Amino acid sequence: TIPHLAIDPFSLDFFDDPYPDQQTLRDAGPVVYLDKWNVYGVARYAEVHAVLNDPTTFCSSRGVGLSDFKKEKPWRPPSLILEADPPAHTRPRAVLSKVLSPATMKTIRDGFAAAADAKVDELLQRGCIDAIADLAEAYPLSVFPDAMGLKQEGREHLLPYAGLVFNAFGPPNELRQTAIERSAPHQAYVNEQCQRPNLAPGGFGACIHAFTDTGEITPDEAPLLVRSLLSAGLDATVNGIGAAVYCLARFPGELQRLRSDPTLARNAFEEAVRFESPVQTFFRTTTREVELGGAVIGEGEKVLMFLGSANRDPRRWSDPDLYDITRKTSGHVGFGSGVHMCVGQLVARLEGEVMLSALARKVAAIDIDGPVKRRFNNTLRGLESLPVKLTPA
Ligand code: HEM
Ligand SMILES: C=Cc1ccc(C(=O)O)cc1
Ligand SMILES: [Cl-]
Repeated sequence: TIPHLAIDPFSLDFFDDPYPDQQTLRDAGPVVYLDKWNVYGVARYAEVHAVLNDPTTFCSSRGVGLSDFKKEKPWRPPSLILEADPPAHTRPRAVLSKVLSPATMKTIRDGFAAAADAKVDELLQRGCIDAIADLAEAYPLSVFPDAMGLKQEGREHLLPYAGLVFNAFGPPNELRQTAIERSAPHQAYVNEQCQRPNLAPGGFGACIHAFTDTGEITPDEAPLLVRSLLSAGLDATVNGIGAAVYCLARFPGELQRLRSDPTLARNAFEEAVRFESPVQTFFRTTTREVELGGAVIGEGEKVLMFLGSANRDPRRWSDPDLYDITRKTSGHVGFGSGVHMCVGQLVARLEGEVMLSALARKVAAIDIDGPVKRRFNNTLRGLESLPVKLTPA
């Protein structure tokens, strides 16, 4: 028997403090039913990991949001990677893997790190800053659009579009419908920048379009793959870096450990991704009747995976609610897991690592010195405003 809960995981009260409700979801049973939206829910690490690693049964091509693409028209053309199952997912996935490859990271790392150091220096000259707008947003905005090969004009559309995308995975609540109402200009800009002539030589987009002659993708698939990078490539890392700075501000002992050994930067970022889980949730749809956690789930059912809860499951993690920069983080699902596991994770980890290295070498203290404001999104967890004072080393 599967327990029925009335918790709305997409309510503003849930977003404000999801951890008690995530414990209630976990402790109710391995599989729950959320009556509010008529979906199954999995909040423990084990069931989330199992669902993510069974794309045949728990598919993505009927949408990874609440909407079932077999029942409703998608709000935009389906992503050729995120909203695709194998085998159609495989070759676009490969192209994106080679575009955001170790070699590409080697080409861009010196500039990403230089830009992170310069940003921390500028903020240190300012002293009191907003760690969201002036850091978590400003740094990825300073490196990622250029690495894409985007022109300067119209970049102010990138964060709104992203927010829209992440709101659109949610249920048809006020956040989602409001997002879609305001979507037209951001959609117009983003779809336009996806065309080959609009992507500067040597950038991620130009490389995607250059990969259109190997038999893995065709030229008509390249704009949508550039669209994938313009959908996920900025906002997720904004909330990851914001998560990390929020953690270092809340856990000064961990900031002191990070200063003492800056080579912990990468893991300090990885732990942040586990601790806050900026991408909180994703859906799957059952392609057949399946037994999961002793519960029978019929065909065509939406299954809501709580990635943040899975990353705080005490069945899997010791002291899951502590931020520990030397934690063995391998296995967390903040980047997903399986065939869809974040293809841009090397970029995200590069940005987070070099930013946290900059803070580790340059900043003595991070003190919250203003009202903290949360940003509400159906899929992303993160702050709207994080006022901090940076004491230089
Ligand atoms: C802290 C930063 C990030 C987090 C937490 C994050 C999270 C995730 C998660 C959980 C998934 C799995 C989706 C699923 O299983 O349905 C995913 C997939 C994906 N992410 Fe990331 N992401 C981040 C950064 C990035 C970046 C920087 C890029 C591109 C430059 C990117 C592009 C993508 C794409 C294209 C997919 C689809 C992968 C696939 O379906 O095979 N993401 N991301
Ligand atoms: C992880 C978020 C995400 C959003 C959009 C896409 C896409 O548009 O393919 C991929 C990942
Ligand atoms: Cl679009």
